[PDB]
Amino acid sequence: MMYIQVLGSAAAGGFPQWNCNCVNCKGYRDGTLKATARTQSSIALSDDGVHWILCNASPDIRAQLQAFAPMQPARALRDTGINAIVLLDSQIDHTTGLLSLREGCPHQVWCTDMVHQDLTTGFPLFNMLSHWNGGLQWNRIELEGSFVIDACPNLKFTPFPLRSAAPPYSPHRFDPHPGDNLGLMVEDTRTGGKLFYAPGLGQVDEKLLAMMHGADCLLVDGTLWEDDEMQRRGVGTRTGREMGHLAQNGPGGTLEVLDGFPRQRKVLIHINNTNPILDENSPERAEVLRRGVEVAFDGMSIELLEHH
Amino acid sequence: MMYIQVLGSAAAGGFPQWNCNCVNCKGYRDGTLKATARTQSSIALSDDGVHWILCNASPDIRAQLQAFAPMQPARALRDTGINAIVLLDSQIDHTTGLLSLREGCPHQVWCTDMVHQDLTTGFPLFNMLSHWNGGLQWNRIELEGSFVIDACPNLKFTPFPLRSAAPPYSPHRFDPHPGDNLGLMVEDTRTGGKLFYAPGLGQVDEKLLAMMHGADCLLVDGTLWEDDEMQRRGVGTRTGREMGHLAQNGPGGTLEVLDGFPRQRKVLIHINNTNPILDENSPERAEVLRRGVEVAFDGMSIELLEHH
Ligand SMILES: N[C@H](CSc1cc(C[C@H](N)C(=O)O)cc(O)c1O)C(=O)O
Ligand SMILES: N[C@H](CSc1cc(C[C@H](N)C(=O)O)cc(O)c1O)C(=O)O
Ligand SMILES: [Cl-]
Ligand SMILES: [Cl-]
Ligand SMILES: [Zn+2]
Ligand SMILES: [Zn+2]
Ligand SMILES: [Zn+2]
Ligand SMILES: [Zn+2]
Repeated sequence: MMYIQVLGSAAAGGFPQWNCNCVNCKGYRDGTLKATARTQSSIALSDDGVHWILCNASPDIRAQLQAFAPMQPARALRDTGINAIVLLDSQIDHTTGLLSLREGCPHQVWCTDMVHQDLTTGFPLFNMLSHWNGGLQWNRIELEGSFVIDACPNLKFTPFPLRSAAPPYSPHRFDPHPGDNLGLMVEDTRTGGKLFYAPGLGQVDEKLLAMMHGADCLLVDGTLWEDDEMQRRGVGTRTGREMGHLAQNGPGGTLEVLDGFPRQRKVLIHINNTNPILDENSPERAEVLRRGVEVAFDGMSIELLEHH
Repeated sequence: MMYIQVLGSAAAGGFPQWNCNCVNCKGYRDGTLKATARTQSSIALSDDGVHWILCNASPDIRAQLQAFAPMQPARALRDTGINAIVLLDSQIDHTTGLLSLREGCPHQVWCTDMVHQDLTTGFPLFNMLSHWNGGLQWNRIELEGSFVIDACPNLKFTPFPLRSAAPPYSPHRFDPHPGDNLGLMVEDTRTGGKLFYAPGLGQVDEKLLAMMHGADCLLVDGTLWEDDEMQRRGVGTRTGREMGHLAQNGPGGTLEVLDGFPRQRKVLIHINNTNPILDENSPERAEVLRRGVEVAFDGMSIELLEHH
């Protein structure tokens, strides 16, 4: 049994976003719209329900840990359910949670060489935190093969590179390298059950679709409904392809890509505050449900039972 | 009229703290104890109720902004009630909130030279954030005299140095300099009303007590009830004087110091998860109330009306 807990399902500045009065965010604050609050994206994995591996540490990590009881097993005066942390990139959105875990160092942190480089220079989390009882102990993620974290010995991680787009603070932001962005294949080796996790997904080649058909659950990038959704909402000009996020709709969007996967469970995660699929009455939400695609929400539990 | 809004009243890792099962934190989670959740310490100041100055940007800033309606005035598609940020030190606990405000740059940030130095080297917030549309625009806090932030032209800030203890990541952590830690005197120049704000207070000389008697409201360090409260709770060994926090109780504690101030409104803020004053039934809470001292809580509004 593989447990997947959605601690956060939003992109970005969460939902609602602190400085945003778009139709979704103002509608949620006004109470005029049927949608649920969401913290920034992060999931937790386990093979036994007691030892958990965090994927990305969002700035909302304090409220996310508190909302999920297994994160506090209460086995000592100081304790946590977090046994390791995996990072998929070095973005601020996906890493600042680590600053809120220093009362509990050391932590095993798994990340590639590129991300480790960002996190010792432009955003030197590893350097800052080594001053708290050992800080973060780096475990390198190699760009080929697999790894296993002792705390969950039945989970086999197989990362796959995505389109390198290093963060704006990165010393190598103009010089993208493989290792900047990862998606994760996760296998319960007791059952063959396979999770495909890609919350940041900019494009889909055919090596990727081959991975995805060997998987039972697809937990994928859903930040934007339209590639120019920021412009459509009046909140900015950056495009989906500029951010490395493939929109749901249109030619080559994730919904059309996902029509090739009727076997798999399909879940959209990492959803931006502008996306109409957050409006539970939107026609965009209704179409997503027609296509057999779920919309992740804070608190969602996904149990991976067996292989199809 | 000076408005003081308590966005967060806790020290530390908030209350409850993510990894703590002390009597307070487990008691709150178990539902066995009468206490209210608290985010990490931060207040917001205003002279008109519309333009707000943030004092310290805690890691909980997203939930704190959302909980206080004037932080979203909804005057445009992107908007915020934050018009400036003042930092009293460079600690991670009091600054990581800035990483969650990058969708809204530029921000005017006021801080001393020492803190600016920390925030461009050991924890380079200013460098990281300058990649988001101008980032943080530094306004130096001088170690003498006063300053005024245009957005609240009737608030006069007069900082006073406290015992220099630079943070553990600081390149100068073993070499403390004046400018590392500030307390704030805040004056409504229309009325003479004066707030004395010192959430981190390690000792009390007589220059300080002279400041405090010219003030109407004392909003002061309340993190620890006893100097060795960590040891008494089983959660660690660092002492109150090691952290630069003067306990409430005992010879020279803040309660004995505050007996000399019966005129002033007195509020304890920045309270650690271990402190029994969070237990609303504790005898420590009852004594605090007897002495005419209030316990700050998330959401507390303090209106400074006039000068005594
Ligand atoms: N610091 C950058 C931020 S880019 C980014 C932007 C958005 C859109 C944003 N929420 C909005 O509505 O104004 C959503 C995201 O998920 C992002 O990641 C990085 O991530 O490198
Ligand atoms: N990163 C350091 C952290 S020291 C600090 C420690 C505590 C005690 C802590 N909460 C606990 O119960 O385990 C409370 C605080 O308010 C602190 O500031 C800094 O602040 O320089
Ligand atoms: Cl980033
Ligand atoms: Cl610190
Ligand atoms: Zn994100
Ligand atoms: Zn919005
Ligand atoms: Zn603090
Ligand atoms: Zn506690």
